[PDB]
Amino acid sequence: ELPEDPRWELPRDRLVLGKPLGEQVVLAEAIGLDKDKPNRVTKVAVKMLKSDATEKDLSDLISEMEMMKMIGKHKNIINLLGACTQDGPLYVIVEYASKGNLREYLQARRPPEYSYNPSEEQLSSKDLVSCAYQVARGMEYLASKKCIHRDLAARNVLVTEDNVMKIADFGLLPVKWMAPEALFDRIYTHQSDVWSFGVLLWEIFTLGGSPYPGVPVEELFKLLKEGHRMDKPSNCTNELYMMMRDCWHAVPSQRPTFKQLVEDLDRIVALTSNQE
Ligand SMILES: CNc1ncc2c(n1)N([C@H]1CCN(C(=O)/C=C/CN(C)C)C1)C(=O)N(c1c(Cl)c(OC)cc(OC)c1Cl)C2
Repeated sequence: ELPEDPRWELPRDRLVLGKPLGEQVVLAEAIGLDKDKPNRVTKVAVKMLKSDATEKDLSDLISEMEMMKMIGKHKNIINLLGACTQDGPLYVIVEYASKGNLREYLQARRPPEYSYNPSEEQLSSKDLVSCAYQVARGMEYLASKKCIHRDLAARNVLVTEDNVMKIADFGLLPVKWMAPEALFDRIYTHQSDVWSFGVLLWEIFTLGGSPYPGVPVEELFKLLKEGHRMDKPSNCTNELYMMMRDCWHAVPSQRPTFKQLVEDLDRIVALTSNQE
C-alpha cells in the first residue's frame, strides 16, 4: 500500500461519513482536525475511489493528494485538510463548500425569460465583480506556485457558506474554455488559464450562461482562428468586456497575467456600485 505521512494523517474513526455530494465525494464531519481544538467537529468533503475503480484511478487520486500537499494553503482555493491512508480505503479530506459550484450558485440567483432560473437573493453588481476578484486571487496564488489548472471554469469554482470563492480541481463540453493553442497544439500554460478565466468572467456576468450558444464544437477552432469571440453579456460593463477580450487575445504573450487581473479587479470592485 501507501506510505504514512503524519503531517496529514487523520485516524479513520475521527471521520463520520455523511451524505453523497457528487461523483466520488461525500460530506463528513471530522473530529479534532485542529490538534489544539481536539473536541470540535468540522464539516469537510472527503474524496474516495468508486467501487469499480481502476489502478489509474487510485494513482491519480494519490497524485492529486500529493500535489495539493505541495501547493500550500490559500483562502481562494479548496484546501487539503487531511487523509486516511492506512486503515483501509484511501480518503482525501478537503474543505467543504456548502453553496456548491459557482455555475449553479449564479443560476440559482437569476431573476425569474431568456435565461430562466432552474431552482435565492439576486447578486448585486459589486458581488459579481467581487466573485471575479476572488477567483482571480485564487488563480494568482496557483500560478505563483507554478500550477497550471487546464480546466478553469465556473463549474470548477466552489462557494462556501460564507460565499468565499475557492478554485476546485487544480491538482489533476470543456473545449469551450480552452485557449486556441490548447486546443490545437495541446500547449497548456498560465496564459491558457487566463483565456479560460475570460470565459469564466463571461459565465459570471451571464449568471451561469452557456458559452458559445448553438456553436457546434467542431467549428469552434476555425471560428476562434478567424477572430470569433463571444459577444458582451447584456449586463456587463464595457470595461469588464474589454478584460474578457484581453484574456482572449490570440497571441498568448499578450494576455494579462493573473497578477494584473487581480490589480484591475481590485480597483473595479472598489468603483462598482453596491446599489445596482
Ligand atoms: C458541493 N460541495 C463541495 N464541497 C467541496 C468539494 C466538493 N463539493 N466536491 C465536488 C462534489 C460535487 N461537486 C459539485 O459541484 C456538484 C454539482 C451537482 N449539484 C447538484 C450540486 C463538487 C469536490 O470535488 N471537491 C474536491 C475534492 Cl473532494 C478534492 O478531493 C481531493 C479535491 C478538490 O479540488 C482539487 C475538490 Cl474541489 C470538494
